[PDB]
Amino acid sequence: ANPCCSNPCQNRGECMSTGFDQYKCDCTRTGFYGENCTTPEFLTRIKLLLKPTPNTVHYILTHFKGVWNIVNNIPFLRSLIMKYVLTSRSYLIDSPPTYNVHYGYKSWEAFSNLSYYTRALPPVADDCPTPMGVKGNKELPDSKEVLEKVLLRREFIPDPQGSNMMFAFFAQHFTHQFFKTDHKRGPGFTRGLGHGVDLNHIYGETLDRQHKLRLFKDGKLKYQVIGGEVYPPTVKDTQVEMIYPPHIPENLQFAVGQEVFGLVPGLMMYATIWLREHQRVCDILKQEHPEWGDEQLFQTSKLILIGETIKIVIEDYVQHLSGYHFKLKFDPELLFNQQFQYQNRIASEFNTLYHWHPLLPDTFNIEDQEYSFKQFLYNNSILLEHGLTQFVESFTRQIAGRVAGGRNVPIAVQAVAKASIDQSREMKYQSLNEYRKRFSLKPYTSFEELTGEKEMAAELKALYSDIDVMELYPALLVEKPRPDAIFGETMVELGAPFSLKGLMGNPICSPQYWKPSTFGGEVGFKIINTASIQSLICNNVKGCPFTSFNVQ
Amino acid sequence: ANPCCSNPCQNRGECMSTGFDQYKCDCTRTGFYGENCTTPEFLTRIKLLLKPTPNTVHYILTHFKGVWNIVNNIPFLRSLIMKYVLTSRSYLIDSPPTYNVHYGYKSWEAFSNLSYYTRALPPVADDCPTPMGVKGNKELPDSKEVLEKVLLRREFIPDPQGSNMMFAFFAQHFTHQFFKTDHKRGPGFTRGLGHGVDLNHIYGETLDRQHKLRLFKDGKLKYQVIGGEVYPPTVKDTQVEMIYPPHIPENLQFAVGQEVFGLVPGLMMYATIWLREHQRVCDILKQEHPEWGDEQLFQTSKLILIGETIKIVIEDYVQHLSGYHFKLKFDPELLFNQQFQYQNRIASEFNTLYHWHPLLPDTFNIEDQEYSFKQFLYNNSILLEHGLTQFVESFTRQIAGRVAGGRNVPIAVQAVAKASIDQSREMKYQSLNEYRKRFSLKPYTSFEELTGEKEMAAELKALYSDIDVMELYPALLVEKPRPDAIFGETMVELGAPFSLKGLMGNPICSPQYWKPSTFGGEVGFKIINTASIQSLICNNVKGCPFTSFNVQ
Ligand code: HEM
Ligand code: HEM
Ligand SMILES: NS(=O)(=O)c1ccc(-n2nc(C(F)(F)F)cc2-c2ccc(Br)cc2)cc1
Ligand SMILES: NS(=O)(=O)c1ccc(-n2nc(C(F)(F)F)cc2-c2ccc(Br)cc2)cc1
Ligand SMILES: *[C@@H]1O[C@H](CO)[C@@H](O)[C@H](O)[C@H]1NC(C)=O
Ligand SMILES: *[C@@H]1O[C@H](CO)[C@@H](O)[C@H](O)[C@H]1NC(C)=O
Ligand SMILES: *[C@@H]1O[C@H](CO)[C@@H](O)[C@H](O)[C@H]1NC(C)=O
Ligand SMILES: *[C@@H]1O[C@H](CO)[C@@H](O)[C@H](O)[C@H]1NC(C)=O
Ligand SMILES: *[C@@H]1O[C@H](CO)[C@@H](O)[C@H](O)[C@H]1NC(C)=O
Ligand SMILES: *[C@@H]1O[C@H](CO)[C@@H](O)[C@H](O)[C@H]1NC(C)=O
Repeated sequence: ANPCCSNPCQNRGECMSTGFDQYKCDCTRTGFYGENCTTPEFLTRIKLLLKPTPNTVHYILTHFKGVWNIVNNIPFLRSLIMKYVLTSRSYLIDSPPTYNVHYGYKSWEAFSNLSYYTRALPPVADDCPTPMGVKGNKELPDSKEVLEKVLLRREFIPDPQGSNMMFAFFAQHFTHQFFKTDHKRGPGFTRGLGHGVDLNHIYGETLDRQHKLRLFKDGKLKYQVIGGEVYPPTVKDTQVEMIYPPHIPENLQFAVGQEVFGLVPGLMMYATIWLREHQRVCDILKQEHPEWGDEQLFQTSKLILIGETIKIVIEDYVQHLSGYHFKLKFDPELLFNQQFQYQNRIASEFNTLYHWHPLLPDTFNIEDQEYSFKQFLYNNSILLEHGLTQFVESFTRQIAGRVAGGRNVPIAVQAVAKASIDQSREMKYQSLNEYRKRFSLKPYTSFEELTGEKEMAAELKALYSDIDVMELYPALLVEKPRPDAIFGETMVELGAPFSLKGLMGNPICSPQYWKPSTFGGEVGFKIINTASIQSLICNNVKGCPFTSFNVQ
Repeated sequence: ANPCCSNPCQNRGECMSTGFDQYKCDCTRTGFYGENCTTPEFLTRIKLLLKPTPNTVHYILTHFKGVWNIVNNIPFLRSLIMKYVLTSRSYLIDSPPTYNVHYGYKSWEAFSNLSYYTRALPPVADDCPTPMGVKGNKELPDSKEVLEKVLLRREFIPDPQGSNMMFAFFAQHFTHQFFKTDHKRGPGFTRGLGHGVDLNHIYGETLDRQHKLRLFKDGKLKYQVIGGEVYPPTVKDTQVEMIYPPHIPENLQFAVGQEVFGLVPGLMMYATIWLREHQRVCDILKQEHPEWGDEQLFQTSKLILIGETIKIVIEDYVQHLSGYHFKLKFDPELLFNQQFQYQNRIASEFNTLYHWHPLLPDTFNIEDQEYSFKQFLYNNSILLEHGLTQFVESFTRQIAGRVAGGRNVPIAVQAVAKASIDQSREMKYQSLNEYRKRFSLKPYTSFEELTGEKEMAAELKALYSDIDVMELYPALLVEKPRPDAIFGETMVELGAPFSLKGLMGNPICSPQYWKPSTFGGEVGFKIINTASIQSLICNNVKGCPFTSFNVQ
């Protein structure tokens, strides 16, 4: 019934049910007017008729090495550039957050209840004619008819950017502090209440849990020595609850912080990395402040690490996943003179679209041995046996799958990829084009437009019929990759904005926190600003292995 | 021991313990440098040597009626002015919030734990030589040697601004959504987790409770008809827990929302006001959207009411409490082009300094009768008997005490006034001057400077000895009143900044929410912007009595 079913209002205008059969578009603060918020004000016209495509943008940004070389040299230019990528990229986020799974209208419950995931686009009214609003059939294609037909891998497709397993597992561990779906409540419900890079994954989801992992000495995190290496405390020792198969030796049962992380040795490898990083900081802090107490050292360290994390995640991770030329820069002071909300609330889309299982290899090959999913998952001795350095090295040299090519999901994790499809449907998501429009992209004219090939296109077209009924999730993995990109424009466009407001819109990035001392000193401050995944490992791993987020 | 005990760093520079015996000042982002952040950069000099005193500011603002008249006529001027009062006033707030009772250093716990009250000035290190850091004696004056000597009232002193009982009880009910100290945890701990004007006081502190008050019909709040007037549901009826003396008839036991509000008939009078306002909106919304459901009408209503509340609290409450000439204006779009954080976290100072018991009369005189505290407190039949209109009228005509004159605290509420003193001491607060400096005010040279008279000055001087050991709280009520002001500069300066970021720094005030429709329509939006305490009553109270926040 709901007259706004049909998503009438374009250009961002909010739609409203003015009488069962009627609706009105709140074109307020859009650049357009007229019943559907579509006809522009001259200024708009001028902007529009002078705006370059994310691709025409991407081209420049990925070409002209030498020039970008010159820019990367000129500091008073790199910053100008960085400042801009930052500023514009995030105008697309509604922070303060609007909407969630149960609120299609602004609502204070949608604003207060931190247990939800914000949502870039309001769900589809439960009283609509079709699940995509008005277009489509009484039902949508079947999940497996998309999962198998268009999503499951045949031959392992390698990423054309050389994303290794170091990167792959990092993107998993990292995003896993904010992504934490509270399934007991349902999809759309999170447990990463601190909506953002709160390093909760290392430090326990609470205070109570955070305490059960702390040594309460020199600001240190509890650890344990196995043969000669520091490994996380045991659930048996520090009663911090974990998730482990009812047979794991109880000596495997590592503690780490984020309760799921024990289900994959890659994760557990990274926690052991950071666990060690904390202490390492703690000591530095401890000899810069011989008079600090445990609680201070601890509280200052978590700040520093977070500081480091935002650096690596921009200077290395985004830098790699971008494949630019221009050198991205983690510099909070760049946003200081601009309007910015040092506030964030993670959406469900960001979660969904971040399901990068296509990154996953068919064998977890730790040099001089390859393991099956069945063997790698929930394994104690794998990590303990091989060693950290022999993980760092294996992973530096191991191509991970390309993401948005088509049909590259590990037949194992096909179940997950399944859920994703039929779960995002449960959460009543919107059509792939409404999202494209929403993120200032132009909707696709054909499944063929979406894919850049004919085979799948026709397979999907067969199923979905209308392009305007294609889903955000599938369309993302079976999307035409920009050049030798790991994924296409649609992925890259919805996610860039979301991934920067969670990094930058973080208290430490605030002008009130961004100063030495907040980090114990000038010292601590100059740890954040010298961070790199390269150092993270050379500082914490038995050798000082070379590493990267690229396959050498 | 802590080298930062003596609060060395001036001009905002954060102080840090660099070695037991040493410290450094983080003059970063201040206008000053040099060991203590005190010597200015030329630009600073220029600003300073060109900035007008809050008094030299106040004078203009309270004088020249005719000019201000001209201004209040010119809309393209009033706004310019309003925009300014807004912008500058709040540069003084650390949002994102830094500090709380347990954190003298930035800390992530201080940032995360929403159960705390932020704190404009960090507490005094528990290892200091004197409770005020380094100045003063092993102890401070006694509470009663201040409570009695300088704070308890003798003759009722009337406010020179004509603040009536309508205003008095409004300032109580209103601030009582944000102020809600969780004493079980201790002072410094709140229960108004939605740090701000979340109208939780009308709607229950939760979701669970909010449900136990709603009708789940037409978006309406539950009510009950007693003789002919709508009065809140009964605890017995709506199991919403309340706080009532173990003898109250169980028919008194009104529900309303904020659990304490039953302990004073004035509070209960105002809740009954709003309860009725909700419904009144709900019906308007209900015949604007004949197709809305209860949950939508309810969710849209709370937003409109909040909208109204911010209007009244600026346009009437602040407007009256200011005694300006220039017509303040609630216009969220004024901050749209300025850097602003639509985010807030209520401090403990704001709470403490807002203890305006001096406002309280010795008799709650509802025309043709006068009640004792003993009688007015927790009374059923008072309100039910007299009626709302006969409360509105009594209160419009009833002068309330002056606040910051000296010695005007009701001997009843002396206990509260006591707590305040020795509680803010518990929370380890700082000297009256550190705060004055903190809020860009010049510290006092004598108790005499503080008071503007000689009697009390010497009585306090006797006690405190050093002016620099005078406390924020007492010095606030025993402070020299600006002209015919209800309180002086110190109160007005710490609070103005705090009271605006809680109003403006609210999601609905955001450019993402500030549009029609968010409020159900242009209609709902045009309720917020036509709001007034005058209307609030004429729309909800049996007559349509004239009212104000001034004694006629
Ligand atoms: C050993 C490899 C991995 C396994 C076995 C695995 C398994 C799973 C499973 C069981 C789910 C839940 C199913 C659902 O979403 O409905 C899931 C969710 C997810 N996975 Fe993985 N995953 C792995 C690696 C990764 C990596 C490398 C990334 C990150 C780049 C990733 C990102 C996600 C995301 C974002 C979700 C949603 C998390 C949430 O709901 O909060 N996964 N994965
Ligand atoms: C009938 C008049 C009133 C009575 C009997 C009363 C009584 C009290 C009592 C019992 C307390 C708790 C003691 C403590 O703080 O440790 C208190 C706290 C407080 N009162 Fe009042 N009060 C009255 C009016 C007011 C008014 C008019 C204001 C506001 C302008 C005010 C503001 C406060 C504040 C801010 C607190 C702290 C609330 C909290 O802890 O969250 N009071 N009052
Ligand atoms: N064409 S590509 O696939 O190689 C590609 C191109 C650019 C980016 N990139 N650049 C930016 C920046 F410019 F804003 F920094 C943000 C992201 C980004 C990061 C994480 C997510 Br999730 C989504 C986007 C990523 C991939
Ligand atoms: N000299 S005075 O006592 O009469 C006096 C003068 C001005 C104000 N006033 N003006 C403003 C505004 F200008 F920003 F609107 C805010 C406050 C304000 C409101 C609440 C608290 Br709590 C503290 C300050 C209040 C009293
Ligand atoms: C909005 O879309 C509807 C489709 O039914 C159309 O009738 C209406 O005229 C459109 N308005 C504008 C401004 O595009
Ligand atoms: C959030 O909302 C859901 C649904 O109303 C509810 O079950 C849950 O209790 C809420 N969470 C909080 C913290 O109020
Ligand atoms: C776990 O690792 C051990 C030794 O590293 C291996 O024998 C075993 O097969 C692995 N677990 C599974 C389930 O394959
Ligand atoms: C800075 O202030 C502190 C206050 O404790 C004092 O010890 C120090 O001598 C001052 N230094 C200067 C240069 O004013
Ligand atoms: C806030 O801190 C206090 C003291 O550490 C603790 O009792 C309480 O659980 C904390 N609140 C939350 C929500 O963590
Ligand atoms: C409550 O009010 C009634 C009637 O207004 C009055 O007679 C009675 O004394 C009051 N209660 C107390 C405890 O004084």
